[PDB]
Amino acid sequence: KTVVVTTILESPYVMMKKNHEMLEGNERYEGYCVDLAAEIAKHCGFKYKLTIVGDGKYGARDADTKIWNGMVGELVYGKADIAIAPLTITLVREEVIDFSKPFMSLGISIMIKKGTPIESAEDLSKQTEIAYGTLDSGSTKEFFRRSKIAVFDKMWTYMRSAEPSVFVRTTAEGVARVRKSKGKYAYLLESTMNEYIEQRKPCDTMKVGGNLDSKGYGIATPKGSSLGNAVNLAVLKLNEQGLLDKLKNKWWYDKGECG
Amino acid sequence: ANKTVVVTTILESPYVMMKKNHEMLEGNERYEGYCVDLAAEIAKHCGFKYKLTIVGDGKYGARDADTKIWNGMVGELVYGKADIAIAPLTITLVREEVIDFSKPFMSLGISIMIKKGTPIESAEDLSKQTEIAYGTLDSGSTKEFFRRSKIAVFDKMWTYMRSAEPSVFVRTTAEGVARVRKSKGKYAYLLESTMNEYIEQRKPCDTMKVGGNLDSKGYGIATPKGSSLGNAVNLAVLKLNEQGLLDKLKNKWWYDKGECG
Ligand SMILES: O=C(O)[C@H]1NCCc2c(O)noc21
Ligand SMILES: O=C(O)[C@H]1NCCc2c(O)noc21
Ligand SMILES: [Zn+2]
Ligand SMILES: [Zn+2]
Ligand SMILES: [Zn+2]
Repeated sequence: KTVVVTTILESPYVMMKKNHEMLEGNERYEGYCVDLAAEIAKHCGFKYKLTIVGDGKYGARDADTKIWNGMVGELVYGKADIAIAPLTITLVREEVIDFSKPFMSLGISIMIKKGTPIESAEDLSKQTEIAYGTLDSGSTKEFFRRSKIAVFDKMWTYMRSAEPSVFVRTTAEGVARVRKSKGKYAYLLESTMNEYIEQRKPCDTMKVGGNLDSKGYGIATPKGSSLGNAVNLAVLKLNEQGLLDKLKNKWWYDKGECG
Repeated sequence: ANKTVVVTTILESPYVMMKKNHEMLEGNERYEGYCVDLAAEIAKHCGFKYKLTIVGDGKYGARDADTKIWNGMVGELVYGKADIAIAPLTITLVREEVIDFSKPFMSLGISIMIKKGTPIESAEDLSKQTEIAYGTLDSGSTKEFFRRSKIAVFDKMWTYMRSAEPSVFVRTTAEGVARVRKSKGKYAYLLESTMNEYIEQRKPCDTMKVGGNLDSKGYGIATPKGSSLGNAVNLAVLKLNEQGLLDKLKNKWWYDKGECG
């Protein structure tokens, strides 16, 4: 049986190729997670189909219906066999799905438009002229909803009440908002994507400050699925052989246009 | 069914250390450190009584190539002497094949410790020369990293290290540090960034971590394969990390206690 692999369009993990229109199936896509899947699949010995998660989300639970969306939902409700994406290992998710050991480390970070007088979360939290938000339906937004350390609680309180909404549907949307808001909008997102964007034309954004936390991405499977075991072992072997570090260099820095 | 959980661990600063007055204290109270703090938390959130015990042979764990027997903290779990290990125990493939690991509670990488002023900036630097000697911990993941590496700079360093005389390998982290301090810059030490960074904050303040990490990995809390504890422990680590506890603990034992301004 072919493995249904759910993933999301997010750079530089999974992207459509320049010439995608003439390509078919898995060949249409390229990127870090695209290579990883091939590798995972090779060492685990399976054929698989890359499909793009329908609602374009990572996954969260509707507090009312208790229904999961995003890639989490596709796994939980049986639509997909495995998620290969920049999906953050968290407690509420681990309660309903399986994660492999982290294939990549990262932290919540701040993106600014160059020249923006912000150096920290502290800075953001003690001012009002510059708006800031996060990705909706992701681990980052949950972070602030659950974090009552002084600075963060203050920020969440501002964000959860802010108007018009500081929250965004995708990273691209968040990133475009920073770029067009003449420095009046900052964007909270994971260091991996932040660092990546900093190295792309128009080269007008930067990561300022350090990460707010430490965590990781895991390959996810439905609870107690037969693939979880081998997948997990594969990730370890891949990390140990330098392949992961190799892919990260290939997709981040070898592919960087801000010299 | 009320069983005190036997916790195997290792004496490694600042993870687990003897209290100055341990001679007058009993049980768990004899000890202090990051992993001592962690152990108390994990047991509280998993609802169990536990006894801290120092690993008998003082090692992390490797499989003897001849006898095929596992030593160190890993062996303790494999052969049933202990119920759980809570230490700076690196998650690796060969270990994961024989025991269970939680999701990582701390991140790290192989790094270079030098005596200050030692003309070394990188691994490539070590490999390109011979005046300065360098070694790793025995029976650890770092050594195995090099013995297995297929990348040029690392195979070079390995083939040098494995044949070098006298041996550039040490029995304990402390032995490696002292050797750096006493070797006038003629010896450099390969170890994980977490320990490197700790030691750089201690008197006499004569060492430093140079370069970037060679790799990226994690410490995990280990249980015997199939043990019932694994699930809760794993869930506990994820919550403690999200509630910020792990971040606090690293502050407490590394930086709030720095002797080097
Ligand atoms: O939800 C997730 O899996 C996280 N990884 C993707 C990027 C992200 C984000 O912007 N907020 O939370 C996350
Ligand atoms: O083996 C291990 O679990 C690693 N963590 C402890 C310190 C260490 C070391 O010096 N080499 O490898 C390791
Ligand atoms: Zn391969
Ligand atoms: Zn003593
Ligand atoms: Zn607690």
